[PDB]
Amino acid sequence: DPEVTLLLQCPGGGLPQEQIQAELSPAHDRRPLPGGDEAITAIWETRLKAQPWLFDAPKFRLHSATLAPIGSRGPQLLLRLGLTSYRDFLGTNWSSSAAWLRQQGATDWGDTQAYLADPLGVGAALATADDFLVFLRRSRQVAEAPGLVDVPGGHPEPQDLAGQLVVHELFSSVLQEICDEVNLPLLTLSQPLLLGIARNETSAGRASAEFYVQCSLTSEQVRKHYLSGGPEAHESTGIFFVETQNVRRLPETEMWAELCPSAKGAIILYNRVQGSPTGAALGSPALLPPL
Ligand SMILES: CCNC(=O)Oc1ccc(-c2csnn2)cc1
Repeated sequence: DPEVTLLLQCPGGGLPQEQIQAELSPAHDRRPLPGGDEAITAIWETRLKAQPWLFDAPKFRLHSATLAPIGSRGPQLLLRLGLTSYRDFLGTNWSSSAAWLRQQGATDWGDTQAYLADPLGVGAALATADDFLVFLRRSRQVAEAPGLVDVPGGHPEPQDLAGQLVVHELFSSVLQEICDEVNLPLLTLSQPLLLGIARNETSAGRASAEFYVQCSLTSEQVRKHYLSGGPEAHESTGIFFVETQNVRRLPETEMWAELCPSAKGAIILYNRVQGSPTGAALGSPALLPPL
């Protein structure tokens, strides 16, 4: 799977909100482009003169993420974050010259991402009460991964002492994205666990935080909530469910070719962090079939 790389795998089956610190600093921002940020302003002006209804929005930038030594007390993860925008994304990660920018970042800063916006995404492995994960079919009319399979997520917009408010907004945003697209009531959802961070090598390495969320509704009940909103209540064009039993071997199915890179990231981390039992009981042959 060349189109996805794991930056972080969480310990303990996934980290809760109270175990994560963030450092939000202008030291964590994109570097100005070698020939100046004029190239970004040029791409933006051209795009608005074709689609004048488009609007910019602020985004969190991921610089790096450092895990504590395993088994330790106190905070287990530090996220170093900066600020970016949708406009900066269109002029760097989405640019035809994105690979040139990665090479120049390696040469100038020893950092392939130094000239890239790299907005932080969130995504969820969302499990039902009857032990299915939830999947969504992408519109064939949109610019990114048209017609591919996705999981619930998005790119959260800003608004350890500003740090803790930023971690709160990250965890909050994955619940809000599930309520907005799946049309589930907020009270049917568990507090998220962070499984890890995955990079999309088809979007010049922009990263998504991948979370596990449990729903108290069955697959049949989730389907009813999604459809009951009508075609205008969701950007996706269908919902479907795979038994958690069958997620273990998903990379060996014909479904794997239809998954967008950020959804591959969520399923890889779900398999490594929530699946893959460590103990004698869940490890026994009858409960963990070989091959
Ligand atoms: C940022 C919103 N995200 C969220 O709530 O989950 C989704 C999942 C998929 C799509 C989508 C876009 S085009 N075809 N599908 C939209 C939303």
